[PDB]
Amino acid sequence: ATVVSGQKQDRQGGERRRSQLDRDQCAYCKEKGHWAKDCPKKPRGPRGPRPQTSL
Amino acid sequence: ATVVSGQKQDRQGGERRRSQLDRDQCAYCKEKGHWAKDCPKKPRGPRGPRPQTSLL
RNA sequence: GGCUCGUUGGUCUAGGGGUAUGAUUCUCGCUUAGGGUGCGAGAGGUCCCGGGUUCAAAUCCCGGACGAGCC
Ligand SMILES: [Zn+2]
Ligand SMILES: [Zn+2]
Repeated sequence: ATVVSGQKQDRQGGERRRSQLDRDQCAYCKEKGHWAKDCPKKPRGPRGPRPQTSL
Repeated sequence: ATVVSGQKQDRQGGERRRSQLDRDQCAYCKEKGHWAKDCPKKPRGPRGPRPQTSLL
């Protein structure tokens, strides 16, 4: 015995997989210097306002 | 119905920066009898001292 | 090595039917000889992936290593 007990979720229902990335790389195309929010692969339109974020 | 996922604790980190300190030795200069907050080398403690030097 | 499916993004956290919270960090200021350290701001999610079930079940039930197919 070690006078201590408890548990952990063992990530059985809490783990995933994602390709090689960093906080200076894009999750959509894997390039460096930007993020998916600015990815050059995207059509960058059309867009506009919505009540859910403007009212 | 019941569920369980372990029997003992786990860790995902630790520390060593505390360097086995004693609350009688300054972390700023290593001298004994005071703390950094009262170091005689600080510009605003324990009594606002100032260093000196020469060139002649 | 190429082609096809790319937007998984703090990290951690128990989760027995419904948006998060807490632990900690990172960035800036104060020192820059501080690890007895702190405080405010900036950075945190419709919280494993797919199929089945009544309005709804992260452990509702089932499969499941670090992906798969073709050249
Ligand atoms: Zn991109
Ligand atoms: Zn000192």
